[PDB]
Amino acid sequence: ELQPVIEANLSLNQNQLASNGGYISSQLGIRNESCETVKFKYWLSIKGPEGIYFPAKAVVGVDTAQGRMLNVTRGFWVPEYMADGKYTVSLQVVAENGKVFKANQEFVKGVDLNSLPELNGLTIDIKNQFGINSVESTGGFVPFTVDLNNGREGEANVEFWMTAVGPDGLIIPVNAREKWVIASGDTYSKVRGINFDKSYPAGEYTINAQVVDIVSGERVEQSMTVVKK
Amino acid sequence: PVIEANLSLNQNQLASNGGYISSQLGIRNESCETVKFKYWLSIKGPEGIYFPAKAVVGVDTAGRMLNVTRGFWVPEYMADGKYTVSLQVVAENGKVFKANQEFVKGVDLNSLPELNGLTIDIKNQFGINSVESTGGFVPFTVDLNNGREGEANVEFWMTAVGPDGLIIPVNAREKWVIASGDTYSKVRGINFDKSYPAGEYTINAQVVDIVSGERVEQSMTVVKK
Repeated sequence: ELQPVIEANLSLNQNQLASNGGYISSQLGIRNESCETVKFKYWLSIKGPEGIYFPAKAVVGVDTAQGRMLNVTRGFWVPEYMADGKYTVSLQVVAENGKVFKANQEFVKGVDLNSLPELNGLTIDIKNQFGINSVESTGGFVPFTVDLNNGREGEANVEFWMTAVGPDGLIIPVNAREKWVIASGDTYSKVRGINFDKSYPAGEYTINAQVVDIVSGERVEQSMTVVKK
Repeated sequence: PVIEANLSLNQNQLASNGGYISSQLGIRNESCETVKFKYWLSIKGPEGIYFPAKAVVGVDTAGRMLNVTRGFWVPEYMADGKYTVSLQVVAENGKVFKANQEFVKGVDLNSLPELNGLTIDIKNQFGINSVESTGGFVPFTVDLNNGREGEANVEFWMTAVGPDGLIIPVNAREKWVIASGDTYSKVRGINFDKSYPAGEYTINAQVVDIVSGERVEQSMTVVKK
């Protein structure tokens, strides 16, 4: 009916685990509503803190069919030893013609679902300022806000930096490593952008910010996706 | 070509308390035409670490050669393990050039990754660094040698982290019991279907000691043309 070849969707039965982990049941929906049938491969994977990536469901090839609808329930355990923090579950589909379709859902382990990432009282609030998820192939610019609020009774000493982790193994500097001293009660604020020059390769860029407490050595990250068309 | 990139480090091995590394950057334009590009210096480390060492700079050979010295501190609090320093260049026409050097922190330079006596030896079996755009298959060897006195209990898995945010399962999570003195060995490959997008895939193996909770990683690159 002149529609997209594939529509993927994903829901999780639950999305906040305690520190000792637990089980999450995923519902996977893949529909082929377009006029013609389609072949694709799909799978389910998870991205986590500290460079964690793990599979939840193996690659399966589908000829749909002989339109058609696909509904799968797939559960997975998240063991206690996996790092506490934010996780993304991603149902991923690649069509025969190379088109990629993804449906993502987030869950958290050991932290509150809506709480800011933090280093023991120092909260780290880093955002895509205007919610700009992609830029034209001819180039675009995306600003990020950075607000660190020190809720400790003592001053905080952190090191901060940002990169854009992209196609072709590119790791583009976004913010050089800086050291900040943040008095108790104060908030360190800045805005920092990245120009995606037209020459940069098309694909997905992970804008990655990292903050380290220089005293404790504790490190926390905030990742944000921008696609260059 | 149009661009040649070269990178060297004055030091390869850091103790856990960190240290300072000086790098020599070389970018050469042998091409018959002058060339316009941007370059920078970045580091990939363990546990999701990425950090910059030299900001984006626009350059127009107006060809000729560029030589730069660039040092950087690696403080004590950065995770021990294996780091990759990468001089990267993107020319005006979108062509990408990279020169890489490895360094280590708190571990021997030529040491297998390990979990306290249990060594993890994971390799691209036949040294196949790329596959055609019409598709190819790459097998990997997996050898876990338990040097400990007691048995080891681990969970193991692999994915391929690729373009377009793809995270393709390569080996499902499985749990192994490895007696003292024994080696667990397998071979596991990944098919890069024709339909998968062109670009860089990181084949990523992770192994967790179920008892200690300690996790270690081995990454290997395959490029789909």
